[PDB]
Order: sequence, then structure tokens, then C-alpha cells
Amino acid sequence: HWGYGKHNGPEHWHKDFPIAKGERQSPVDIDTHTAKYDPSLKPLSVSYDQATSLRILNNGHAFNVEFDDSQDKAVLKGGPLDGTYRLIQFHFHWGSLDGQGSEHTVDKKKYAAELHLVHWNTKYGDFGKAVQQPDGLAVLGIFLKVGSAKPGLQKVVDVLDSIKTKGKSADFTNFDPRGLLPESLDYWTYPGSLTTPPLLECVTWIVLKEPISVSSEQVLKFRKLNFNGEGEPEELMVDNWRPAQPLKNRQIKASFK
Ligand SMILES: CC(=O)c1ccc(B(O)O)cc1
Ligand SMILES: [Zn+2]
Repeated sequence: HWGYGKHNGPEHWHKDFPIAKGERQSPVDIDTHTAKYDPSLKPLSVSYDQATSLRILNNGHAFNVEFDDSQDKAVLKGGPLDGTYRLIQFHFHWGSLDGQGSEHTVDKKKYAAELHLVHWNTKYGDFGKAVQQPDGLAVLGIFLKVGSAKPGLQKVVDVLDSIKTKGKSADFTNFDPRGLLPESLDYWTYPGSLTTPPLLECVTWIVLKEPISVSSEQVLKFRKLNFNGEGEPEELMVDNWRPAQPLKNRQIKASFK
């Protein structure tokens, strides 16, 4: 199917997913000097106190920490969102080297990796119904650079040997995603889509300005994962990011000056 190589990478996705050439695709480059501070923006509200993680999965594209979204336990509201968005899963995209990996860029700058905290609007009932709506999803993007170690990430780094190949999964309860958040909630926001197929244009993107630091060893463990499935030729899971897409008829708002 689709992947990230030279034969199935992003530049090929449009053949099986025409919306790849859509009018509100992600990711995009964030021109910090062209984004306009928006007063009407309300303060962001991250209520992850009752978050309940369940499993960690290698899907052959990335690895998802999945949560129990059967109740309003870890929600995202305020900011540009109208209503309540339930956290369903979070994933990363990283590069083969520290100077790449992120999907969004800031003034064309690429980060070592990008963390996506995915939530879906609770007025749609579930995630599968929510992805079919223009305001069905809210994704919290957080950049990752190499530097100091991010303690709240080590628990995820330690379990990755259990999900090395596509399809493998492992119990992963009691993970607190608040350890993955940066100090500040300053953000840019814009209307976009999922960054992998089906590339549905259903996402409100909230990208935090302040990155989180991770050690080179923490990301190195990311690079030891496998695209392939067990017993198959080893393709290392690296550079699983979509490059910046055309901004088109969109303006990026900022929550700060
Ligand atoms: C297919 C799917 O479930 C998914 C795809 C991309 C993202 B993202 O851009 O944050 C999240 C979820
Ligand atoms: Zn993603």
C-alpha cells in the first residue's frame, strides 16, 4: 500500500487519495511573521488529568499510544475549538537525522520529530464519524528537538522493543501524557487534514510554539523501529513525515504576539 519510500511516498499518495492535492492539506510551513495574532482566540484548555492509556501499537507507519475515549477523561477545549474533543491516541513522526522529522515547519525549519495528540469532537459520537466532518478532529502538534532528555517520554522509549515490527502491540496502561507537554501553551492554529492517508480534511491544527527537548538516545530508540512486519526484510522506521503542503486559501492564526 502507501508508505514513505521512493515508490510509495507522499508524492505518490495522490493517485490513491486525490484529496492529497486538496485545498486544506497538512502539514504546512508556519511563517511566524505572516501569522496574525487573533484576539478572539480563547485560552487553550488541556484537561489530561483523568487520561487512561491502554495499548501501544506499531501500525507500520508509526506507533500509537491509544486511550480509552469512552468518557470525557482527557479532553482538549478552548482556543479555537467549539465544544469538547476527546483524546483517542498520540503518535510521532521522526527523521533519519536530527535535522529532519517534523511535518510542520516554523519559518521552513524542520525539527527532530513531531508529536501528534489526536482528539475528536464529541458531538459526532466516535472517531470514524468525526473524521468525516470539517471540524471532526483537533490535533495538538508539539515539536521535538534533540537536547535534554524528556523523562515523561522514557516510559514510551522503554516499551518500543516490544513493538518493533508492524502489527505488534503491547499493554501500556497508566501513561500520563502531561509529561509530554511543554511549558507554554502558545500556539498557531489553522484548518487542515490528517497527514497520512486517507488525508481527510477534518482537522483543526493547534501547533505549540515551544518545543520539547528529547535526548539523542530517546530518538535513537525511535529509529530502531521497523516499517516491515516480523520475519520480513528490515526497513527502519525513519523519515515517516509528510513534507509541507501548499497553504492555499488559508491564514494561520497565533495565540500570542
Ligand atoms: C488515519 C488516522 O487515524 C490518522 C492519520 C493522521 C493523523 B494526524 O495527521 O495527526 C492522525 C490520525
Ligand atoms: Zn500524525
